[PDB]
Amino acid sequence: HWGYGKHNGPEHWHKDFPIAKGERQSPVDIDTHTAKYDPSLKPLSVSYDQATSLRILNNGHSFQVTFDDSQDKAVLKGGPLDGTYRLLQFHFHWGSLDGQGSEHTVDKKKYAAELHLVHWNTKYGDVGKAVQQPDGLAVLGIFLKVGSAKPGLQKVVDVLDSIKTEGKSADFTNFDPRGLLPESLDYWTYPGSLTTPPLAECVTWIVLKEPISVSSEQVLKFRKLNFNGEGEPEELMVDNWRPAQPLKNRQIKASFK
Ligand SMILES: COC(=O)[C@@H]1C[C@@H](OS(N)(=O)=O)CN1S(=O)(=O)[C@@H]1O[C@@H](CO)[C@@H](O)[C@@H](O)[C@H]1O
Ligand SMILES: [Zn+2]
Repeated sequence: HWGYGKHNGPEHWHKDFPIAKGERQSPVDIDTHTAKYDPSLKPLSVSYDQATSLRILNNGHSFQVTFDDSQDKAVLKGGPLDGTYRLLQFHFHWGSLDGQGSEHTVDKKKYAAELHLVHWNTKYGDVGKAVQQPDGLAVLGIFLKVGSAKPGLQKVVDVLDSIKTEGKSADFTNFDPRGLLPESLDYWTYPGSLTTPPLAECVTWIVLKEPISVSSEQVLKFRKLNFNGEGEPEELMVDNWRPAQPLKNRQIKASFK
């Protein structure tokens, strides 16, 4: 049903998913001057050395690279988190033009795209259970700006023509997500939600201050993907981002001064 078009997009989502108008929805604008430096925040622990990628998939609203989350291989911990979070998948949100595409914004600034590394809290056993918990998920968000290419992304971009339409998937093993991380792990963090339906309010957001640079040719290949399945009228998978939602009674904390 739901999508990013005029008739089924973000402004329509609340009808099937009333939590869309809830108290901790995502994404949000990160007002850098209002974010509070919290020296009690531990450093982020990103442990991806044993990551096992499995498949890459066009799911009708994004493309995602899925990982084996049946043991504590690639895990996120520390920072604002209590406990261990298993990497399940990563995916992107991007625009039709370089000046839009990100879901979070920084002082109202939009980036060309945003990378989401989705992790779930091992204390809840499976991701289905985790999405029902206020601290079930931790999503690492990384901004993409257009400039120099990101060499680590290229293996991803090169198989996108094999998953053009909704439903298509491919073997995608031995991909190293460390190749997608910026130098600094400085971050903002706040309690939020999934940014697609069901918009469940189960996410601790960890958004990195430092964007990665990707080339125009790389993001252009994102934009050749299709929302539609094969045999349906071609609608380009572009502008698959939800806009900033009301901050309401939340504080964004920064891990850095
Ligand atoms: C493309 O990713 C997904 O389909 C959803 C949305 C995306 O939310 S966001 N954009 O805030 O990172 C995350 N996942 S998800 O909710 O963790 C989605 O959840 C579970 C369903 O309950 C699992 O089947 C996972 O495969 C997971 O992808
Ligand atoms: Zn996302």
